[PDB]
Amino acid sequence: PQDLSEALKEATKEVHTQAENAEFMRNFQKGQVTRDGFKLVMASLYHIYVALEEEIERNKESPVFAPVYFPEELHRKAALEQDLAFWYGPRWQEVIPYTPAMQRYVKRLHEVGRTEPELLVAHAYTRYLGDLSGGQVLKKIAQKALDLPSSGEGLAFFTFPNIASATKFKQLYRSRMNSLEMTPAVRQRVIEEAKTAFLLNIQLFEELQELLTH
Ligand code: HEM
Ligand SMILES: O=C(CCc1ccccc1)Cn1cncn1
Repeated sequence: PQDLSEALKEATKEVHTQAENAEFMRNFQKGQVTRDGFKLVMASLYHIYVALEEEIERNKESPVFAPVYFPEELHRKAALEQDLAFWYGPRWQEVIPYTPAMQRYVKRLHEVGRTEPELLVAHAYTRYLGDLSGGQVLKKIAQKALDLPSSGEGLAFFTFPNIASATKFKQLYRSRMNSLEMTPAVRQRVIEEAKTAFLLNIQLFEELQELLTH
């Protein structure tokens, strides 16, 4: 559809279904996640968000990203550092895994941010709006399954404290995505990058599932 927000949703409809069907996702939705499995995901998300939010800061002024620049409402790096310190302890940054599928995702993020900053919106869309939509649902599953201590730590990633209403912000973010000035050629590449982003997520959760058994 003419609006980029609708165009991205239509284009990634099929790959989103693939993600829903993914083995780890099937297991998680039924509360079959272990602490090691959950730690593995938190570690992955950290690496992904470090790369993404590094590239966002590099391209925050540029007309190709500036309209969708919402650091205070969306940034997840700081929250993930807080959570990993709980999950992996004081030595978290030394001991956290960095696997091929994490590397490939991080690699693509840096490639986009450095050489194709016009497509960064596709990765920011895929990460932020996805994580915002499922944040509280995924948290509630994690709370039930993982049986945490009363330490008040470990799940900061799943709350966006500067977004009171997810629907309110998502409507604003979509409008800002639609406000982006781009040529027909760039627009098509943005669409393709969104599918690539979804596929990098699918490839990641497939790898994580493979690593968990055993
Ligand atoms: C168990 C797997 C998953 C389920 C059940 C699921 C389900 C959902 C649901 C119910 C929504 C809210 C619908 C809406 O109002 O837009 C949503 C949003 C979204 N999800 Fe997922 N999802 C899954 C995995 C993923 C993955 C791996 C990604 C890739 C990063 C992803 C990306 C997104 C995006 C970008 C949105 C926002 C769509 C929009 O509003 O334009 N999802 N998802
Ligand atoms: O799936 C999402 C983040 C990946 C993840 C999966 C399981 C546990 C923690 C984190 C966000 N999302 C996208 N659509 C709905 N939710």
